[PDB]
Amino acid sequence: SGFRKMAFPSGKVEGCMVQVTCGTTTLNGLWLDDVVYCPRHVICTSEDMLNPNYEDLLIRKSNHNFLVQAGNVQLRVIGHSMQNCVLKLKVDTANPKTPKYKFVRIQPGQTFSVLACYNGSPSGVYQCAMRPNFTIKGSFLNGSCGSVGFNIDYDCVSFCYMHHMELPTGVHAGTDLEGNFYGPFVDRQTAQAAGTDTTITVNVLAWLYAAVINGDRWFLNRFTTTLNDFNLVAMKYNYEPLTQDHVDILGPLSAQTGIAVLDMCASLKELLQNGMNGRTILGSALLEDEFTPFDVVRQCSGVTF
Amino acid sequence: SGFRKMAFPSGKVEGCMVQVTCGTTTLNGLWLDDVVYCPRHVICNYEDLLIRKSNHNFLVQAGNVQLRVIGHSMQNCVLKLKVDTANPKTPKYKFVRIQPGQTFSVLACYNGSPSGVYQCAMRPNFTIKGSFLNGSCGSVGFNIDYDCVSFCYMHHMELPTGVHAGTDLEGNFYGPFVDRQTAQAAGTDTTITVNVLAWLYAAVINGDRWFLNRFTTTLNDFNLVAMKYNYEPLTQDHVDILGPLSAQTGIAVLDMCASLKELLQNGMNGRTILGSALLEDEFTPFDVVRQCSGVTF
Ligand SMILES: O=C1N(c2cncc3ccccc23)CC[C@]12CCOc1ccc(Cl)cc12
Ligand SMILES: O=C1N(c2cncc3ccccc23)CC[C@]12CCOc1ccc(Cl)cc12
Ligand SMILES: [Cl-]
Repeated sequence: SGFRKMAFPSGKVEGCMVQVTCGTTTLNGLWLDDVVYCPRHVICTSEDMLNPNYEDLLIRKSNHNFLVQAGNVQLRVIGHSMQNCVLKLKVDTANPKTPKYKFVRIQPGQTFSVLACYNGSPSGVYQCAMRPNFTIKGSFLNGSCGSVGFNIDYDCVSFCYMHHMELPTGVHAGTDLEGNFYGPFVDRQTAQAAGTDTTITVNVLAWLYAAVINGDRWFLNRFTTTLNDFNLVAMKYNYEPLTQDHVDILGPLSAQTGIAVLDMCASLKELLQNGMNGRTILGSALLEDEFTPFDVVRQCSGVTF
Repeated sequence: SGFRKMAFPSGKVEGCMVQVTCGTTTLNGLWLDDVVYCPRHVICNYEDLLIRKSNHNFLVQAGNVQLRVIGHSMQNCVLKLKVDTANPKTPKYKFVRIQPGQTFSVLACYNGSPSGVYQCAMRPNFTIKGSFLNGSCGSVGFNIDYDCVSFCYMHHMELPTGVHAGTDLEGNFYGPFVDRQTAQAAGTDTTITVNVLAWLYAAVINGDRWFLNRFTTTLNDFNLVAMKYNYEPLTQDHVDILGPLSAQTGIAVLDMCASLKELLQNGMNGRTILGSALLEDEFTPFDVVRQCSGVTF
């Protein structure tokens, strides 16, 4: 019993964190095999950030301008290349702690663990979700750039995020490990803002199924809805549209609890209209959208209370 | 910017998790140096049950390797299995007993394999609101200070309300609990006042000030209000501990108490604080200072 925002154990990622220094800028890098991956803005000064020409800044650098530190050891850079918004530094030592890994690009609504780091040293781990507006509501201070997001289903680490910047509203933007940004963001200090955010409907439904599995049914009702009528109501509360894909994905949780997806959609509609009336669901007074259907299945018991 | 429920990096603890099997029971053990620590209920009058066991009855598995048990002894509600191999991954560590209100990271484990990490607090009723299934017994709670792991909790059981009970690493239970199947229940719980105040200071640091007001209160008047809303009493030590956050934000502790009193008597009125519609009590003053400064390990 219980339901917590749970992160993956971070040990496999901690053994990959390094500090990358170029001139006066210091940030974090990910050392996998003989390559260190880090945000390309490590080659920039504060002035450069308005309209940096990264190709022009990079051509002026040599291998020995990049200082890479792994623990108390200095790694030697023997090559460098840029791939989108990530810089790849070839080093002369393969990381003996390199886990089994993949680079995966995730979709909005997907969750992942973040290992927040400063000076190549991990400070904390937390769970978060890629918002529908492609930002993440993280906890990052200056010096956290290069900190990574990941999942560890089985013993393979799937790296999905690398931290690059903080937007004016306090939310965060970054790239996959191939350097492609999530959303319409650029690694430039130009006026950029997060788009209007929405609630991840499929995740709220998954969390309502987690509440039923753990023994709570106060929010259920005798009604059902069509998918179209549910979406017309959902859009009015800034909830993401629910697709047939989402309904299919919720199939296993529906079979475990005996509650049809469109019947759970009817409880959600009613919760949006009424609020909670002093009650909580899994210890929360708000509808939680940072647990996916897969996260609920992984954390919750297979036997409904 | 941002404020998340953050756990310590778990790597130093992951390298200590093992699977302990005795007969039909399988649970988790903590391998430090040449000793594996685990709940004594892995055997099932514990001295009578233990005397009937030999070293070879305990199967200990570290990854894909079988460790050989060469001795066994009981210390309170923890069983200590002497093994023939010292853990090469043993970090610098201490066994510490924490107080209610203190927070720690839990590395939830099943079959000696870590599955997740989360942050939690020792409630005033000595239970923890964890996330544990059958097979999680022996999972541990810890903090990290510099390079030293301070182990403070070992999981033993789930109470009927879905909350969890356990011991320190010397086998002493937190709370009036016993390791056996009998009628046991969590006592009435209270809110950790010093932690709610720390979280209100974290909200101010992150730019959330709607709840601030021009008023102040005495510690006595605040405690008369706090006792009415099932909040733990606030002591002069809590006021002293909140001193740094009070100096950083310019809001006196008793000035923040007047804000908390207004929130308790009137609610949030449709508003949130750090994305929450409830008053959060699982961040200590130290957790707020650490997360708003980026301390590393
Ligand atoms: O957002 C940025 N940084 C931060 C990153 N994450 C958290 C932070 C918290 C507090 C202050 C800064 C933070 C560091 C680099 C910067 C600042 C300058 O403007 C840009 C422009 C583009 C890019 Cl890719 C990065 C940046
Ligand atoms: O509470 C217990 N266990 C659990 C532990 N954490 C989570 C759980 C979730 C769901 C079911 C059980 C769970 C496992 C062993 C048990 C149940 C049997 O009787 C006892 C008696 C004493 C002791 Cl110390 C522990 C137990
Ligand atoms: Cl995805």
